[PDB]
Amino acid sequence: KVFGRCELAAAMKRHGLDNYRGYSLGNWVCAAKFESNFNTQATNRNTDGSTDYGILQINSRWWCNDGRTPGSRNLCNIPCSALLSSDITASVNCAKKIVSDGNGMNAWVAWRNRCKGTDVQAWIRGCRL
Ligand SMILES: [Cl-]
Ligand SMILES: [Cl-]
Ligand SMILES: [Cl-]
Ligand SMILES: [Cl-]
Ligand code: NA
Ligand code: NA
Ligand code: NA
Repeated sequence: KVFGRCELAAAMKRHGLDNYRGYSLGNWVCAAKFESNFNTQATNRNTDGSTDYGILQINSRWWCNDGRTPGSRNLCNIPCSALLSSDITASVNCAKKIVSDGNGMNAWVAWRNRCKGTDVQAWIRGCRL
């Protein structure tokens, strides 16, 4: 599913991401924009041989099982394909674990490079939330 901007904002808010670990909704929308372009089916191979999955490009090195990432873990206890669903529940649940791991949203390099410190509220402009 390719979410619209406000559509994703609403779903993330319903799933409890607004101000989760102190990160406002616009931070999460911004991350998803630059990770996946709001496309739940997005997959991208990483240079270490792991793969990133879904709306928030969650990696198979630590977080989900894809059966092809040697030496990796599955800390969200989920097949990586479950992170590609139209329903973002599994991605959100997993993202909550990731953002709690110590470095906050810096876990998403694209967040650090493209969202961090910017006017992230712009990502929820106009949305009826
Ligand atoms: Cl957009
Ligand atoms: Cl915001
Ligand atoms: Cl694996
Ligand atoms: Cl933090
Ligand atoms: Na990534
Ligand atoms: Na894994
Ligand atoms: Na999907």
